[PDB]
Amino acid sequence: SDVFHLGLTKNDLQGAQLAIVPGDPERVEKIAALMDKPVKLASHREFTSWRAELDGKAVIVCSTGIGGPSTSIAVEELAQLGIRTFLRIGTTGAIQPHINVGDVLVTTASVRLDGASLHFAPMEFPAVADFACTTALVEAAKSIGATTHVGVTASSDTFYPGQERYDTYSGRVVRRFKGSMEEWQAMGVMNYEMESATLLTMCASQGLRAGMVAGVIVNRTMKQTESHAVKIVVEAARRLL
Amino acid sequence: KSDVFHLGLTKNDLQGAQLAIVPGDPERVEKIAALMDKPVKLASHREFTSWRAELDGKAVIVCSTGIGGPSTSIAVEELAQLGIRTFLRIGTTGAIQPHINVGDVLVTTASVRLDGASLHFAPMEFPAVADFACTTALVEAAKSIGATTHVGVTASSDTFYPGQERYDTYSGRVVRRFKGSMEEWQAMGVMNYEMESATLLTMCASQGLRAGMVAGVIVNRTQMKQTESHAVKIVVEAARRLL
Amino acid sequence: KSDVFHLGLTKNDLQGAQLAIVPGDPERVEKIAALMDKPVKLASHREFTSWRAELDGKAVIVCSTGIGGPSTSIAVEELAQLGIRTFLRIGTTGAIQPHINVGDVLVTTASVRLDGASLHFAPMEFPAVADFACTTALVEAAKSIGATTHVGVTASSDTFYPGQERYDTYSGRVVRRFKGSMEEWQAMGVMNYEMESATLLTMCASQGLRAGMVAGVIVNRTQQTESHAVKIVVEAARRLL
Amino acid sequence: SDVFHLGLTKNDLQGAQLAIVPGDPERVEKIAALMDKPVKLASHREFTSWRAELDGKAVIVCSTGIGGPSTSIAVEELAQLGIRTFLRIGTTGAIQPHINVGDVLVTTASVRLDGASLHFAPMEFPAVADFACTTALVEAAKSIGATTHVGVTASSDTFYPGQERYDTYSGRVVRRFKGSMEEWQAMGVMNYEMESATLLTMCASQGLRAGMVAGVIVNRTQQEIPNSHAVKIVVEAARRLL
Amino acid sequence: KSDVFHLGLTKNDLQGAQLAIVPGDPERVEKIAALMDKPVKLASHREFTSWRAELDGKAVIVCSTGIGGPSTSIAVEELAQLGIRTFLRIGTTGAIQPHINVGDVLVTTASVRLDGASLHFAPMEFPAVADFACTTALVEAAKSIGATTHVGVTASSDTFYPGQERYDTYSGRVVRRFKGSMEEWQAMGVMNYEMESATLLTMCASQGLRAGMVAGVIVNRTQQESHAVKIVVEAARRLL
Amino acid sequence: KSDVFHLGLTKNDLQGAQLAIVPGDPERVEKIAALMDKPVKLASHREFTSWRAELDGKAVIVCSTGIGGPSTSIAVEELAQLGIRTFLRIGTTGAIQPHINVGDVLVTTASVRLDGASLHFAPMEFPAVADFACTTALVEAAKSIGATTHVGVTASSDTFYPGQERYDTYSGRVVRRFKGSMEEWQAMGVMNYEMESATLLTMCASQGLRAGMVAGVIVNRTQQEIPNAETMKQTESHAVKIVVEAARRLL
Ligand SMILES: O=c1ccn2c(n1)O[C@@H]1[C@H](O)[C@@H](CO)O[C@H]12
Ligand SMILES: O=c1ccn2c(n1)O[C@@H]1[C@H](O)[C@@H](CO)O[C@H]12
Repeated sequence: SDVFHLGLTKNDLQGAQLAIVPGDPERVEKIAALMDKPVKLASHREFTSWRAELDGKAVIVCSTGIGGPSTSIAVEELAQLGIRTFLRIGTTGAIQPHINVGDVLVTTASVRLDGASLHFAPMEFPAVADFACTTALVEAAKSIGATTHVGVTASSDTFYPGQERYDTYSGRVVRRFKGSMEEWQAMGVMNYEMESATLLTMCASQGLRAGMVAGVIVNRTMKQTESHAVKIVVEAARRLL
Repeated sequence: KSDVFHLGLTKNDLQGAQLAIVPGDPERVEKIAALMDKPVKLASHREFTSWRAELDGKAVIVCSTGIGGPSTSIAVEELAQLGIRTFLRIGTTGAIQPHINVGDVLVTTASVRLDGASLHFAPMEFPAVADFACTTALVEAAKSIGATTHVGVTASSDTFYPGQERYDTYSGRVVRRFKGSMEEWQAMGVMNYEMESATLLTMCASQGLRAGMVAGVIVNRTQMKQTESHAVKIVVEAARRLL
Repeated sequence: KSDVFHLGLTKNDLQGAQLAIVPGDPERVEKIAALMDKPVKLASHREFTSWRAELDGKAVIVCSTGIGGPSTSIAVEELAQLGIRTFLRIGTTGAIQPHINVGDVLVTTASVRLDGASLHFAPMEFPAVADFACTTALVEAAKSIGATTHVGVTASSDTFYPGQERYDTYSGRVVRRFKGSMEEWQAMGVMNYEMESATLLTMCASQGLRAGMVAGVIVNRTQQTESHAVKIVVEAARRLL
Repeated sequence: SDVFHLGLTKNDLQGAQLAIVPGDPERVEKIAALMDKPVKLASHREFTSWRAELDGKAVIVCSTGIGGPSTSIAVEELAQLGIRTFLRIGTTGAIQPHINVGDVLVTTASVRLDGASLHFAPMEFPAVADFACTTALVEAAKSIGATTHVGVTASSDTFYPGQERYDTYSGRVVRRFKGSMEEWQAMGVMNYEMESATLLTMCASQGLRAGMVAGVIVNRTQQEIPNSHAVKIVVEAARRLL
Repeated sequence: KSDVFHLGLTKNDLQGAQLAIVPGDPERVEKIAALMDKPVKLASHREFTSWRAELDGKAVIVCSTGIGGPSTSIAVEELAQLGIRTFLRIGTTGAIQPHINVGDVLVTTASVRLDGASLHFAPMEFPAVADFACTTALVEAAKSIGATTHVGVTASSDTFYPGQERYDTYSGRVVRRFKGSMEEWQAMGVMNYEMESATLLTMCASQGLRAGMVAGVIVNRTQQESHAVKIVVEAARRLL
Repeated sequence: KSDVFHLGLTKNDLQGAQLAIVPGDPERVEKIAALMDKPVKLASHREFTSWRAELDGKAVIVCSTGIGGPSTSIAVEELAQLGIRTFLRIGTTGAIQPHINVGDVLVTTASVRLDGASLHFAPMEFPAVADFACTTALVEAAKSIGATTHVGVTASSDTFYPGQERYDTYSGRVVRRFKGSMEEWQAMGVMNYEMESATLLTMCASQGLRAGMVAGVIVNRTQQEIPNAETMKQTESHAVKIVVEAARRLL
C-alpha cells in the first residue's frame, strides 16, 4: 500500500481521476455495481474502496466514514493516488418545511460547523463546491426528472447537539447551538449533514474539484430516494470524466 | 415621497423590476443601462445612482453601490425593500494568479470573507456563496461571447491596501493577520481581490436573495475599455436569462 | 497629475497642508471649506471630493470619505501619503442615550469596533481611540460656541441596519451577534451609532496619525445643528495647525 | 434498535455500564476476546459492538471510527443505552524524542484541536479525563509493568495538516498549524491522536466518566508515517471500574 | 537582596526547596508555615509574603500569590526561577453544585479558563489540567485528614463579580458572555468558582512544572452570593 | 464593620469621598496619601490597603489594587459600591519607544486589552478608553509640575513576562500570540507596558465611572543602561505629585 489508511496503490486506481465518496462503506459496492467492471480493492477501518468503469474510464468509489476527520483522510490519500474530482453522495434530513422526503439536494456551499475544514483554510474561506461538479449534479438530477433543491447546507461535527437535537442523554444543547436551527432556517439553509464542510473546503483550497448530492430521508419540520441520489451521482460522474 | 432612506426611490419607480445590475461606480450606471431598452434615469444620492431600463419587455434596474460592503449593504437592503430579488455584480479587477491574463473574465462562485459587513448578516461559518442560477447565467453568457473565463473563489477585502497585502503605503506596514496572506490565497486558488462581494453574496444568500458576480481582469500584480465592455455584455446577457 | 491612486491629488495640490477635515458626504466638503479662507475646489473621484482652504495662513484640506470604513481607509491612507497628519471627522448622528438630545454635540473619545476595516490595521485588542490634542480642540471649540456637549464612546458599525439593530428591514431579522446589542451598548454608556470612526481612529492611532471626531445630534432613537458642528470642527482645526 | 446508528437495544447490554471504545472496528473482537463470554452484538458503518463479561459484570466493547464526529455518535447512543464509563483505547503518534513505539500513554487532558468538543462546551472548558478512570489506567499499567507516560495529548480533527504532517498532496499546512508540533512539544504534550478531545469534553461536561489510553505506533520527531499491552491495560483498568 | 524582580527572595533563601504551597492571602502564609517544622519568615513585598519551612527534613516554601492569575503568574514564574518545580495551591471557594456542602474539600482536575493570563502561556485549546501526581497526593491526603471531598472541574474567573455571574454590584448588570453562565457551568458539572487555577494550572502544565489544587468550601451559590490546609500540607509531604 | 466583601470599608469611612487614587502596591498608598492633608489609614486586607486624606478640603481615598485586573476589578467595584465615582491610577512603568526617556511621564488615553478581566465587563470591540476629564486633569497637572509628558496608548498585559514578550524566564519561551508582539506594538506607537489599565479603563468606561491613568517611566526596554536603585524613587515621586495635582481638578 502506498497510502497509510486506504491500503491502496496507484496501480489499483488504474488511472482513475474521479471518485464517488459515500459515507457508509456498505454503500460502496452498491454504487460500483451500477457501473461497468466493478472490482473490490480494499477494506480497512471505515474505508471500503472499489474500482469500476464508466464509458471506458476508471472511477473509484470509496467510503469516508462519518465526519470531517475520517473524510479528510480518505480525500487526502485518494488525492495522493491521483484522484482530482470528488463527488459525495449521501442521505440527509431537510430543515425547510417545503423540502419533502425523496427530494434531491445539491449543495452549492456549506455552513462550516465542523473543525476539520479549519485545518485547510481559515473560517473566512468559503466551503464552496466546484462549479462543474455542481452543474453536473444539477443536470443529472434534471435528467432523471427529480425534484431538486440547490443551495446551502449546514455541515455539523455532531449528529445531536450541532443539529440542535434535544432528545439526548443530557437533553442539553450548548449556548452556541441553542436556537441555531431556526437561525439556519431563516437563512435559507436546506439541510444538515456531517461531511461537506470538510470535503468542500479541503478540495476548493487545494485545487481539487468536489460536489455534493443527497437524498432527503427525513424532514425535521430511503430505498427509492437513495436510489435516485445514487443514479444522479453516477450520471453526474459520467459528465465529469 | 421616497420609500427608502438612501436611494430616494419608490417601488413604483422600479415598474415591477425584480433584477438589478449593481456596479460599484455611479459613472458606469448609464453606460450599462444604455445597453438595454428605454433607459431612464431614476435618481442619484451619494454614490447611489439608479437607472431603469427594459430587457425583453421586463423592467431592470442598474444601481451603483459605492466602494465597500457598508455602502453596498445599504443599496442591496433598500433595493430588496423596493422589490429586487436578483442582484448581478459587474466590475473590473486585478488578479493574483499568474495564469489569469488581462482581458479574461472572472465569475465568482464564493468569496473569502475579509470584510466586516458580512458578519452583520451571518456568522463567519456561513458561506459567502453566489446563487447557482446567477453563476450559471454568467458562465453561459461569457461562453456565448467566447470570452476566456475563470470560475472560482475571490477574496473580498475591506481595504484596498493592507487587506490586499500592499506595502507601498504611508506606514509600509501590514498587520500580522495579513502578513503573507496573499501567497496563502494564491496557494488556495483564489483568483483575485475586490472589495464588495463578501458583503453582497453573504447578505443575499442568507436572506433568500439571488446574487452573482462577474468581473473583467484589467491588471495582474503577479505579472481597460475593451475588457470592461465584454464583462458588461456578459452581465447584461446573463440578466436576460434570469428575468 | 496624481501622486495617489484614488484621490486624484498631488502633494502640490495640498500646498503643505497637514490637517484634513473629513466629512462623509462630498456635498458637505464645499460648505465646510466655505468657512475658511481662500477656499478652492481640488478634485472629485468616486465618493472622494476634496477642497483646500486656509486658516490663519495655513493650508487646510477638506475631503469626503464616502460611507463606511473601506472607502474611509482609502481616503485616510492616500491623504497620509500626501502629507496629512491630523484628521478631523465631522458628521451628524443619531444618539442612543435617553438624555442626549437633538442639537447636542458629541465628541468621540474612542469607538466600539463593529467594523471590519479597523482589523486590517490592528488586532481587536487595540483601542479605536481618538488623539488627545484633537479631542481637546473639539471639546474646547464646542465650549466656545456654547453647545451642549457629550464626550464619550461611539459605536461604529459596518452597516446602517442590522449592526445598529434595526428590524425595519426586508428580512426583519438581526443576526445573533447583534440581537439585543443596542440595549447593551446603551447600558455601557455608548452615546451613538455611526459608520466610519472605528476605521478612522484605529488606522490613525496605530500609524502615528492624529484623529478626532465631532458630530451633531439630529435625531434620537430612544424616542442649524450641522452648521454648529461644522463651526466647531473648523474652530477646532484652527487650534491644531 | 433503541438507537439510530449502533443498532442496539438496552437488552443487548445486559446491565453493562462501562464501554471500552477503540477507534478501529477490527480491534473490537480482539479486545472482547481477552474477556469472558465474548458475544458479537452488531456492526453498522464504523460501529462494531461486542459484549463480554469481566468479573461477572457485563462490559461493552464498541468501535467509534476515526474522529470526534463519529465518536460523539457512539458515546451518545451508548450513553442512552446506559453506559456511564468510557475507556478509549487507541493508537498514537508520539512527539517527544524519549517515547518509544509500543509505549503506553495515559492522557490526563487533551489540547482541543477538534470541532465536535465545541458542540458540548465552549473552548474554555478543559477536555479533562475522569480521575477514577485515569487512576485505574495508571494503576493497571503499573501492575503489568508496561513502559507508561502520563500527560497531555493533542487531539486533532485531521491526521495530516492538524498534526503538521507535510508528506501530502499539497505539502502545505495552513497558518494555524505551521510550527504547531514544535509548540506542543515545548509545552510537554506527549502525543497526537484524533478522538480524545471530543470524548473527554462531551463526557466531562455531561456527567459521564472517561479515560484515555493509547499505544505508540510512530514517533513524529523521526517520521510522519510508520514503516496489545495497551489493550491488556485498558481491560485491567476496566476491571477496577466496575 | 533578591534574585527576582518582585518576591524579594534569593536562591539561597530557599535552602534547596523544590516545592511551594501557594495560598492567595499573604496573611495565611505564616499560619500554613506554622504547621511545619522550622518556619522562618523570608520576605514581604506587595501581596507576596513568603515563609520557608521544613517537612520531613526537606525545605518547603509557602508563598502568597495575591488575587488573580496576573499576580499568581509572577509568583509562580519567580519561584520557578529560584528552583521550585511543584506548586500546590490551597484556597477558599464558592460551590455551585447543590450537593456540595460548606466545609467540603474540593480537588481540581482541570479548570474552565475564564481568565486572561493562561492565554499568555498556551492557546485556549490547551487544557488547564492539574498534574496527575499532585492531584493524587491531594486526594490521598484528603482521605488521611478525613473530609467530604469532591474531585472535578473548577471555573477559574478573572473577576469576583461578573465572571461569577454575581449581581450584587454597583451596575447590577452582567455582560452577555456571562449572563446565565453559572447554570451552564452547573449543568456541565463544574463544582465551583475561584480565580487563580486556570492560570496556575495552564502555565505549569505547559512549562514542565507540577501543579495541583485543593480548596475549602466557604459558601454555596445555589443558596447565597482547616481541613483543606491540613490536606495541602500532608499532600506536599507525599510529593517531596 | 464592612459594607464590602474585601476592602473592609464602610461608606462612613469615605466621609463623602467620590474620588480614589489607586496605585498597585499597598506599600505606596501611605506615600501618596502623605502628599495630602490629614491622611489616616482606613484598613488593610490582602493586597488592599486604604487611606483617607483631604485635598483642598475634600475627602479623597487612596487604595491599592494589587497586581493585575482581577484584584483591580474587586477594588474598583467595591470602592464604587462605597460611592467612588472617579478613579486615578498611578504607576511606574517601562517604556518601549526609544524616544521615551526614564523620568518621563506617561498619560494613557486608551489601552491595548492584553488582559482577561476587561472582557468580563465588555466584549473586545469596546475601547479600554480613559475618561476625558481625568486625562485632561493629568495632562494639565503634568504641566503644572513641569514634566516631559507623552500622551498615548498603553499595552495592558495579564502577565509581567510572556505577555510583555520577556524571554529571560524559566521556560525562556513565548507562546505564538506574543512572539514578536512588542515590535508590533512599537510600530503601532504603543508607549509602554503595564498590567492594570485595560481592566480599569474598560470596567469604568462601560459602567458610568471616570478613570484616568498616569505613570512614571523607570526603565526603557530598548535601552542598555538601567536607573541606579532609585529607578522609581525620584521618577515615582514625579508621577505621584502629578496624580495628586490632577485629583484637585476633579473634585
Ligand atoms: O439529521 C441528519 C440526518 C442525516 N445526516 C445528517 N444529519 O448528517 C449526517 C452525516 O452526513 C451522515 C451521518 O449519519 O448522515 C447525514
Ligand atoms: O499519528 C497518529 C497515529 C495514530 N492515530 C492518530 N494519529 O489518530 C488516528 C485515528 O484515530 C486512527 C487512524 O489514524 O489512528 C489514530
